[PDB]
Amino acid sequence: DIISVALKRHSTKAFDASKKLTPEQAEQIKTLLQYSPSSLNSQPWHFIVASTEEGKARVAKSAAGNYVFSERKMLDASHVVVFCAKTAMDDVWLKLVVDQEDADGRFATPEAKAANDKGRKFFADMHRKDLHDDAEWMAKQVYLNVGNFLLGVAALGLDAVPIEGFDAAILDAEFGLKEKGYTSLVVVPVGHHSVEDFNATLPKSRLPQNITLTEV
Amino acid sequence: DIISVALKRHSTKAFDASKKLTPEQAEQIKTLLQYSPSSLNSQPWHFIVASTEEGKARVAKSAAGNYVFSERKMLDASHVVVFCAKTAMDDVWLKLVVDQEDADGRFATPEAKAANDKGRKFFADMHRKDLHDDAEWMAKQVYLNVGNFLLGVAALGLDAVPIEGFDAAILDAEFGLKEKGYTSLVVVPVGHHSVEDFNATLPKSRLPQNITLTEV
Ligand SMILES: Cc1cc2nc3c(=O)[nH]c(=O)nc-3n(C[C@H](O)[C@H](O)[C@H](O)COP(=O)(O)O)c2cc1C
Ligand SMILES: Cc1cc2nc3c(=O)[nH]c(=O)nc-3n(C[C@H](O)[C@H](O)[C@H](O)COP(=O)(O)O)c2cc1C
Repeated sequence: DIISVALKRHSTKAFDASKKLTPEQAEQIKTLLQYSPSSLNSQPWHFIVASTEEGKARVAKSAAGNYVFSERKMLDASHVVVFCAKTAMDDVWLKLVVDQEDADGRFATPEAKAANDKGRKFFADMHRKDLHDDAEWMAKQVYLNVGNFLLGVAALGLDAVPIEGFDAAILDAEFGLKEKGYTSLVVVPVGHHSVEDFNATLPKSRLPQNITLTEV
Repeated sequence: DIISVALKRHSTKAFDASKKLTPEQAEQIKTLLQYSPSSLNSQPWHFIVASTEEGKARVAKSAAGNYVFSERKMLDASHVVVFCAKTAMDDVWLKLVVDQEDADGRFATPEAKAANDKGRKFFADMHRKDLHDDAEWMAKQVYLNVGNFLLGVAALGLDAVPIEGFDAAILDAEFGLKEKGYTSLVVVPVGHHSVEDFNATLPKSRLPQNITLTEV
């Protein structure tokens, strides 16, 4: 059950390089990335899934020097996902979303499709023109995806760790993300922990609900 | 099977107000909120869980103006969670986190505790004093929580919908959040869908991996 998963999962501090995802598992992690929800189904994201040694080494270049402890985790894990946000919400993307919803059969009529599109455009424009927060708004959706993904991979019986400890300017350059309209936010190595993962056996810790939670 | 969960869950558009969470489920959703991961275990969040008629009505004040379509979702669901971020990161919070980690048994020695605290302070200060993005950085952690939560509640067999379509100034005012040091970000009604939930039967739609996902 899912509460067991939530209580037992942890941030892996060291991975066993010999233990690879199965082909089935490697497909499943892609499914999780794709099927996360997002505001307006805006899906303002790109994922880099590095499974080869040379692909993982390219991602690991982002932690060289200043984030050396992140470096090893990225090399040892089986698969390493880089979560990227769009840097701007263009109309081409908005049309791509609504056209895919139509292709998938979500609209009974042209009127329903046009209403969907107009609604999405309205809130997108608000973020960009009035709140001046479109980059942050899209980045929030990517973090939501990360949350979904962490729980998902734990439920599959896999180990992971989310990493903000990397140099996004280096990762961005390595993969030419700026020119493509994306920026890297979180790196998540996935695989199986080694005996050197001291965090596998430490108790979890969270603030008590009497501090963080009000019931009304 | 968490992939089945991810592929079958959906954003509920209409709730059956007579179908309440069980007592155990109401505790389980609180566990999911508490046990989300977060950068540095910073846990920069507060949750309001509305389960009474009075409580839900208070939240539903925020479904005004452009956001009236959210109102029924908030009133008819069994339990409505307001996800809030801290508005600033302070040392008092940082000390609370590390002291809890110590109480839970995460540190073998004084030296280990003091290293943990120093590292957390270093990165927290980088956000607040150098990047000037601590509000955004904290809100990102809250969104991660939401993503964990939506998959969690689906895995419990519960329906939910994440809502950004509410007026956060209205909600903040109603619950006195600003003075308490928090701001409302996402509202998530939880319960069971009705037969008038048109989204329960519509196909799910996502962009193809050939657009969103690069393998290396
Ligand atoms: C967005 C995010 C970024 C994180 N960055 C790092 C990181 O760079 N290195 C690290 O060792 N752990 C990292 N963590 C892991 C957290 O310290 C961990 O999630 C937290 O202490 C709670 O522990 P748990 O994940 O074992 O439940 C990060 C977590 C999140 C959510
Ligand atoms: C952060 C966030 C905010 C959302 N805001 C709303 C909202 O105000 N009202 C609404 O009906 N749905 C809202 N949605 C639901 C999305 O439209 C939905 O997640 C998306 O179309 C994907 O469909 P699914 O959740 O059924 O998989 C929101 C989703 C997210 C993740």
